[PDB]
Amino acid sequence: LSILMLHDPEARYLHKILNLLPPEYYVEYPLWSNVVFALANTSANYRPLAEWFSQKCPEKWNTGGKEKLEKLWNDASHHTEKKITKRSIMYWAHKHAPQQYKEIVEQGYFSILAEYVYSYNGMLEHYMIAKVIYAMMGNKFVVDVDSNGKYVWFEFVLPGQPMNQGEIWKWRKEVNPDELHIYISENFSRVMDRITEHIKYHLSQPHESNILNYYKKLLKAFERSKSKIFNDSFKKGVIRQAEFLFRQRSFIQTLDTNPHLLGVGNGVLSIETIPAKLINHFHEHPIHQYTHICYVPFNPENPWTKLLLNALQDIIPELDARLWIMFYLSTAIFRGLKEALMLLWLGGGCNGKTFLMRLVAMVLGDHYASKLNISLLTSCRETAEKPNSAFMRLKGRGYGYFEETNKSEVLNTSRLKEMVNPGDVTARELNQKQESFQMTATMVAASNYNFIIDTTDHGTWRRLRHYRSKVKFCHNPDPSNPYEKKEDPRFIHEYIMDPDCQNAFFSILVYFWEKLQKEYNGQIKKVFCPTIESETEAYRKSQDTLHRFITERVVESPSAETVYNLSEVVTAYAEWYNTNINVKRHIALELSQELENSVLEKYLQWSPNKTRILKGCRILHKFETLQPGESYIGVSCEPKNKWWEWSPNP
Amino acid sequence: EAYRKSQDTLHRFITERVVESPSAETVYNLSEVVTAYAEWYNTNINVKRHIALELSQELENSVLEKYLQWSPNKTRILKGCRILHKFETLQPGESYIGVSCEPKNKWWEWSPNP
DNA sequence: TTTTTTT
Ligand SMILES: Nc1ncnc2c1ncn2[C@@H]1O[C@H](COP(=O)(O)OP(=O)(O)NP(=O)(O)O)[C@@H](O)[C@H]1O
Repeated sequence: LSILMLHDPEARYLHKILNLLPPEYYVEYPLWSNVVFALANTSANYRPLAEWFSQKCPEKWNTGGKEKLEKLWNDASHHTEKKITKRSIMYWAHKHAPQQYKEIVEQGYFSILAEYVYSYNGMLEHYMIAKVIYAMMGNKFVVDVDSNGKYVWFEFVLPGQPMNQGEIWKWRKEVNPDELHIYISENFSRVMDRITEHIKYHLSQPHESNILNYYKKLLKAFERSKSKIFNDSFKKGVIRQAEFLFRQRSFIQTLDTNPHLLGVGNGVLSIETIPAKLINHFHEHPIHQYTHICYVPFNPENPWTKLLLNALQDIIPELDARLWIMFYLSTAIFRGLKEALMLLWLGGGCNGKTFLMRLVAMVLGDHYASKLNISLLTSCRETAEKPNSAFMRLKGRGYGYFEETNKSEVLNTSRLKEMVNPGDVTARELNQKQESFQMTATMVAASNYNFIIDTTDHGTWRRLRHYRSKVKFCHNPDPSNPYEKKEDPRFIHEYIMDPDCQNAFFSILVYFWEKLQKEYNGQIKKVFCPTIESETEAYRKSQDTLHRFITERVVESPSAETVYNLSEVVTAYAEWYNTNINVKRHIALELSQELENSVLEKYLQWSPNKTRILKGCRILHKFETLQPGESYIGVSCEPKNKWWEWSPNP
Repeated sequence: EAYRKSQDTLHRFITERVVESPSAETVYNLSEVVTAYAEWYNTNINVKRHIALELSQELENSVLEKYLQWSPNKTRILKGCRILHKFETLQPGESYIGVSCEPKNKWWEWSPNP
């Protein structure tokens, strides 16, 4: 409600006096209305009755009796014979508690400025008006020192302001306090004028003995010093001195650290509790970054929401795969520690990639999502003192997507383990110091052919997920093929640029995040989808070349007198891999311990020369050459016009 | 100790590819051993470059000393001890050359003087 | 501190 508006410190000044009033006005009709009438006589702008509602009880005297007091305030605001001044309010405050009244009024802005003026004979300096400005404007601005050692200003943005779009109810960064400078030459000038009038009143008093010459000297000196408010160097010195008063010591390091708060175009979205709420009023959460998308609650009757849900049904035909992909993409709005997962999307031609992943990126914005290049995953890493500015593009963001594949790229598994696990990553920002941060990103890679996984350890395969698109988008040549559908170019040209479509998709993402938090305990491994698991299993078995070599080249041989040791089969694997993907020089010791388990452990035996003397299992080492014996060693409901709420099985 | 024994590739090469051939006239200068060990290391261990001289000193400091002798031309030679040069193909005679508590209540604290 | 140029 902002009962004490930050643009008017006299509301806070008057609220202190209303607290200072005796509690006999609390829970009573007549004198409460008398003070309301007096306060409306002094200033009728809905401020002092709001302060009455805040400090004391709003309607405890009569529930539903607000409108009677509103009508009384209206009658006070109209022409009123009686006109009670504010001096009656000061008289009542002094009557209730004189010492408390005095102690309350020493901390006001006018008393601080008047004390400075009287104690320094009208000579005003930088720290004095900096202190007054901090007293009257200290809740709207903040100062902190960044990593480079510079003092940076931050301003809280209110609805009525020349504001960049999406900045409301947040802290915006300022290289200079633009508003404070104007405030000094405007609002502060007004209070200076009030002090001038007070000095004129004290001049209008009788001469007494010698105080009148002192008063004219004070008036002359203050009139000389009053012009310094509009001087550029004086204002610069005032702002420089105000940096030590507006300073908050741990503001920048706290600035975007709550992962349950998300800056959005109409305020701050809080996903701490279900349902998620929209803070569009004053608050104390430090929020700087935001997205341009405004948060509206999820409503399927919206035409854009209906269009987007139909599009989602078009892109992914399987219901369980659609639910899993939506649950996975919903975790992109969270910027905390999440599970070590990675999704690979494979599509032949015109598919839903670059529409869905780019939609997530555009609804999250530049601060919360980013597009990443495939050189971070495929090429070998650089020496860490080089400032990799592409690796710094996932510091404080919860979503990342790769989009480029040259020709069946082979990804570096060390980079995969580095960029997926919930741990710390060390890298150097360009022209900056080497630093460590936390991995909080949900990652999706879209490919056109495939990815080659060289390793077969449990570490890289417990964090890899694979999906293949089953829908081809060919509008002109759309045959009876069910998986074949006619396309609209608008989805890539107009719908992805439309703010209403982005708002609807963000609402869908928030709804699916809440669904994941409700049905499961936010854990995505409990999402039971057989299609994704089966596709990952098939992809893993395709990438595992050990079993393919053992089933293809190694055959059962009855009564075989030939002896095949580990160097022979390692060289056979070397020539097989020469006929496979690429040259791929490897380590023979690790290949020996890797085929140590394999599936030949049943037939493998020990040698007197502490070696491996595996008998039988003659390799073909050519094409065909079939064994005359036998055997092989390698042992060779859809949603009913409704979804996004489906949960009979869970 | 087990890891240091398993990381000694020269001992493994001598055990695997060098066998005590009795009454063998096979002449094996350090260069032959260096080449054989280099292939053995690259084939069994990770392929990597080797220093011929350093390798000669390495193989020199081993059981080879027993069967390693100077030549009339002052050249290190391995008397007999035919090398396998391939899988099996070992000398049966004279066999090969390469020899072939409980926490009770709390575990954080223990015997100060075991 | 980068660009570089390490190569
Ligand atoms: N649900 C949908 N319904 C109709 N048309 C769609 C839908 N999703 C995408 N399209 C269209 O499909 C076309 C293919 O574009 P795009 O999605 O970028 O292809 P892509 O597979 O992602 N990338 P690429 O395979 O290299 O061409 C675009 O013109 C979209 O407008």
